[PDB]
Amino acid sequence: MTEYKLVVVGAVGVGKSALTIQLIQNHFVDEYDPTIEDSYRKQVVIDGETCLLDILDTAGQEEYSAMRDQYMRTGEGFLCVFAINNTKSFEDIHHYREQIKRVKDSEDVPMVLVGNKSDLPSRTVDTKQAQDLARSYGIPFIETSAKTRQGVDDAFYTLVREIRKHKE
Ligand SMILES: CS(=O)(=O)Cc1nc2ccccc2[nH]1
Repeated sequence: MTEYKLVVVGAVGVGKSALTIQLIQNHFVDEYDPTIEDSYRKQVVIDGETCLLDILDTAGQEEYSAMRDQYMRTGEGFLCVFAINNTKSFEDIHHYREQIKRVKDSEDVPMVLVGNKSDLPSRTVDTKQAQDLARSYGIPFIETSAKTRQGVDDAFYTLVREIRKHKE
Protein backbone atom coordinates (compact mmCIF):
# COMPACT_ATOMS: atom_id res chain seq x y z
CA MET A 1 0.00 0.00 0.00
CA THR A 2 1.97 2.96 -1.34
CA GLU A 3 1.34 6.42 0.12
CA TYR A 4 0.11 9.25 -2.09
CA LYS A 5 -0.14 12.83 -0.80
CA LEU A 6 -2.67 15.04 -2.60
CA VAL A 7 -3.19 18.62 -1.45
CA VAL A 8 -6.44 20.34 -2.38
CA VAL A 9 -6.10 23.98 -3.37
CA GLY A 10 -8.94 26.14 -4.61
CA ALA A 11 -10.79 29.40 -4.27
CA VAL A 12 -13.66 30.52 -2.06
CA GLY A 13 -17.08 29.52 -3.33
CA VAL A 14 -15.95 26.39 -5.13
CA GLY A 15 -17.23 23.95 -2.54
CA LYS A 16 -14.12 21.83 -2.14
CA SER A 17 -15.76 20.06 0.80
CA ALA A 18 -18.45 18.79 -1.58
CA LEU A 19 -15.73 17.06 -3.60
CA THR A 20 -13.59 15.68 -0.77
CA ILE A 21 -16.45 14.32 1.36
CA GLN A 22 -18.10 12.89 -1.76
CA LEU A 23 -15.04 10.70 -2.23
CA ILE A 24 -14.43 9.96 1.45
CA GLN A 25 -17.85 8.87 2.71
CA ASN A 26 -19.77 9.51 -0.52
CA HIS A 27 -21.72 12.38 1.00
CA PHE A 28 -22.65 15.67 -0.65
CA VAL A 29 -22.57 18.68 1.65
CA ASP A 30 -24.27 21.78 0.26
CA GLU A 31 -23.30 23.84 3.30
CA TYR A 32 -20.18 26.00 3.11
CA ASP A 33 -17.96 25.61 6.16
CA PRO A 34 -14.84 27.80 6.58
CA THR A 35 -12.24 25.05 6.25
CA ILE A 36 -8.80 25.83 7.68
CA GLU A 37 -7.05 22.48 7.51
CA ASP A 38 -9.03 19.27 7.20
CA SER A 39 -7.21 15.96 6.98
CA TYR A 40 -8.70 13.18 4.87
CA ARG A 41 -7.53 9.71 3.89
CA LYS A 42 -9.08 7.13 1.58
CA GLN A 43 -8.05 3.74 0.20
CA VAL A 44 -8.75 3.35 -3.50
CA VAL A 45 -8.03 0.66 -6.08
CA ILE A 46 -6.00 2.51 -8.71
CA ASP A 47 -6.38 0.15 -11.67
CA GLY A 48 -5.78 -2.69 -9.24
CA GLU A 49 -3.30 -0.96 -6.94
CA THR A 50 -4.96 -0.42 -3.57
CA CYS A 51 -3.05 2.49 -2.06
CA LEU A 52 -3.45 5.09 0.68
CA LEU A 53 -4.45 8.56 -0.49
CA ASP A 54 -3.69 11.37 1.94
CA ILE A 55 -5.73 14.49 1.29
CA LEU A 56 -5.54 17.89 2.95
CA ASP A 57 -8.20 20.55 2.46
CA THR A 58 -6.58 23.95 3.01
CA ALA A 59 -8.07 27.41 3.48
CA GLY A 60 -8.97 29.79 0.68
CA GLN A 61 -7.95 32.92 2.54
CA GLU A 62 -4.98 34.96 1.34
CA GLU A 63 -4.13 35.51 5.02
CA TYR A 64 -2.25 32.20 5.02
CA SER A 65 0.85 33.04 2.99
CA ALA A 66 3.86 31.87 5.01
CA MET A 67 2.18 28.51 5.68
CA ARG A 68 1.51 28.14 1.95
CA ASP A 69 5.15 27.27 1.18
CA GLN A 70 4.99 24.68 3.95
CA TYR A 71 2.19 22.46 2.62
CA MET A 72 3.11 23.08 -1.02
CA ARG A 73 6.53 21.52 -0.42
CA THR A 74 5.15 18.31 1.09
CA GLY A 75 2.35 17.91 -1.43
CA GLU A 76 2.97 15.24 -4.07
CA GLY A 77 -0.01 16.34 -6.10
CA PHE A 78 -1.83 19.65 -6.35
CA LEU A 79 -5.59 19.47 -6.87
CA CYS A 80 -6.49 22.73 -8.58
CA VAL A 81 -10.25 22.89 -8.08
CA PHE A 82 -12.12 25.96 -9.32
CA ALA A 83 -15.73 26.74 -10.19
CA ILE A 84 -16.82 27.61 -13.72
CA ASN A 85 -19.44 29.88 -12.17
CA ASN A 86 -16.77 32.57 -11.90
CA THR A 87 -14.33 33.75 -14.58
CA LYS A 88 -12.09 35.42 -12.00
CA SER A 89 -11.06 32.17 -10.33
CA PHE A 90 -10.00 30.91 -13.76
CA GLU A 91 -7.27 33.55 -13.71
CA ASP A 92 -6.31 32.90 -10.08
CA ILE A 93 -5.12 29.46 -11.18
CA HIS A 94 -2.15 31.13 -12.89
CA HIS A 95 -1.10 32.77 -9.62
CA TYR A 96 -1.19 29.38 -7.90
CA ARG A 97 0.53 27.52 -10.75
CA GLU A 98 3.33 30.11 -10.98
CA GLN A 99 3.83 29.91 -7.22
CA ILE A 100 3.76 26.10 -7.22
CA LYS A 101 6.62 26.14 -9.74
CA ARG A 102 8.66 28.11 -7.21
CA VAL A 103 7.96 25.51 -4.53
CA LYS A 104 8.48 22.51 -6.82
CA ASP A 105 11.68 23.78 -8.47
CA SER A 106 10.74 21.94 -11.67
CA GLU A 107 8.74 22.47 -14.87
CA ASP A 108 7.60 18.85 -14.88
CA VAL A 109 4.71 18.27 -12.50
CA PRO A 110 1.73 15.88 -12.79
CA MET A 111 -1.10 18.38 -12.39
CA VAL A 112 -4.57 18.65 -13.90
CA LEU A 113 -7.40 21.17 -13.99
CA VAL A 114 -10.92 20.37 -12.85
CA GLY A 115 -14.07 22.44 -12.48
CA ASN A 116 -16.80 21.94 -9.90
CA LYS A 117 -20.38 23.25 -10.08
CA SER A 118 -20.44 22.10 -13.68
CA ASP A 119 -24.08 21.23 -13.03
CA LEU A 120 -25.03 24.83 -12.26
CA PRO A 121 -27.09 26.72 -14.89
CA SER A 122 -25.14 29.87 -14.02
CA ARG A 123 -22.16 28.44 -15.89
CA THR A 124 -20.41 31.52 -17.26
CA VAL A 125 -17.29 29.66 -18.40
CA ASP A 126 -17.31 27.27 -21.35
CA THR A 127 -15.25 24.13 -21.75
CA LYS A 128 -13.49 25.48 -24.85
CA GLN A 129 -11.90 28.31 -22.84
CA ALA A 130 -10.41 25.67 -20.57
CA GLN A 131 -9.64 23.09 -23.27
CA ASP A 132 -7.76 25.57 -25.48
CA LEU A 133 -5.68 26.76 -22.53
CA ALA A 134 -5.12 23.22 -21.23
CA ARG A 135 -3.93 22.30 -24.72
CA SER A 136 -1.09 24.80 -24.47
CA TYR A 137 0.06 23.47 -21.10
CA GLY A 138 -0.50 19.92 -22.27
CA ILE A 139 -2.58 18.97 -19.24
CA PRO A 140 -5.70 16.75 -19.34
CA PHE A 141 -8.89 18.67 -18.53
CA ILE A 142 -11.56 16.80 -16.60
CA GLU A 143 -15.02 18.14 -15.80
CA THR A 144 -16.71 16.43 -12.87
CA SER A 145 -19.70 17.47 -10.77
CA ALA A 146 -19.44 16.48 -7.11
CA LYS A 147 -23.21 16.83 -6.86
CA THR A 148 -24.26 14.07 -9.25
CA ARG A 149 -20.93 12.20 -8.98
CA GLN A 150 -19.87 11.97 -12.62
CA GLY A 151 -16.50 10.31 -13.08
CA VAL A 152 -15.21 11.30 -9.65
CA ASP A 153 -13.05 8.21 -9.18
CA ASP A 154 -11.88 8.48 -12.78
CA ALA A 155 -10.57 12.00 -12.11
CA PHE A 156 -8.59 10.72 -9.13
CA TYR A 157 -7.37 7.58 -10.91
CA THR A 158 -6.03 9.62 -13.83
CA LEU A 159 -4.05 11.82 -11.44
CA VAL A 160 -2.42 8.84 -9.71
CA ARG A 161 -1.47 7.42 -13.11
CA GLU A 162 0.24 10.71 -13.94
CA ILE A 163 2.19 10.57 -10.68
CA ARG A 164 3.20 6.94 -11.26
CA LYS A 165 4.43 7.85 -14.75
CA HIS A 166 6.60 10.55 -13.20
CA LYS A 167 7.94 8.16 -10.58
CA GLU A 168 8.71 5.37 -13.03
C1 LIG B 1 -3.63 12.43 7.51
S1 LIG B 1 -2.56 13.67 6.83
O1 LIG B 1 -1.19 13.12 6.53
O2 LIG B 1 -2.44 14.85 7.76
C2 LIG B 1 -3.44 14.14 5.29
C3 LIG B 1 -2.48 14.78 4.29
N1 LIG B 1 -2.79 15.16 3.05
C4 LIG B 1 -1.70 15.65 2.48
C5 LIG B 1 -1.45 16.17 1.21
C6 LIG B 1 -0.17 16.60 0.88
C7 LIG B 1 0.86 16.51 1.82
C8 LIG B 1 0.61 15.99 3.08
C9 LIG B 1 -0.68 15.56 3.41
N2 LIG B 1 -1.19 15.02 4.51
